[PDB]
Amino acid sequence: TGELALEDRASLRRVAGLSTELADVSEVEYRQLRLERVVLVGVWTEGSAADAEASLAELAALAETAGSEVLEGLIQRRDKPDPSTYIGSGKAAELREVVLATGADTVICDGELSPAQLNALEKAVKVKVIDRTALILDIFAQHATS
RNA sequence: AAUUCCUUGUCGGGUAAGUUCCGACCUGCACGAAUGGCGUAACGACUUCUCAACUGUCUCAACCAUAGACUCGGCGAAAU
Repeated sequence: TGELALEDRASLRRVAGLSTELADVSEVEYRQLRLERVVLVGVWTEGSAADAEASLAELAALAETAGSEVLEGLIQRRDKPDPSTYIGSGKAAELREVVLATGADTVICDGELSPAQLNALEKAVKVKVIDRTALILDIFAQHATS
């Protein structure tokens, strides 16, 4: 009753991190510039906020090296990520309008999700959901020569 | 709660290699139903599995008798 997610302020968290990056001019190449703007999301259960920020920084570096460009650092906490959605219940509708201030329909989740989670969180925001392992595989696919 | 989708390998028993299975651990909207879900002795030419004994089922076949097949006489078809 009045809890929605049945938790503390971990229920709803628009942390926004530290604004991982906010891209600008001097990288405008062709109509197809680096417009793959990505919003990161994660969950912080076992550890400290400093190491969670470090993990988000690592994910941001990975997404930046793999083309694309990060512009958000949300951290929403839940002891056990909803094995139905990765970030939460009301966050499903919340992200839909959160991504409207940004406008690139790409969300990257810091962790290995399962197909139910992928499709649920996708349909909840109408954007493309990308795993950390998927991003690493993309980096290898791009750098592989032999 | 007496809830098994619980192949979320969540380990062992069973054998040389193991299926049906039995047990603690992972299993939160999941849950199914408010009168439909759980237990149940006895019973069943119902479905699945493990043993003791037994065997030509098999490794791998061999011999004997009878009814046809085959030879002689008689009557004498059929689908196409």
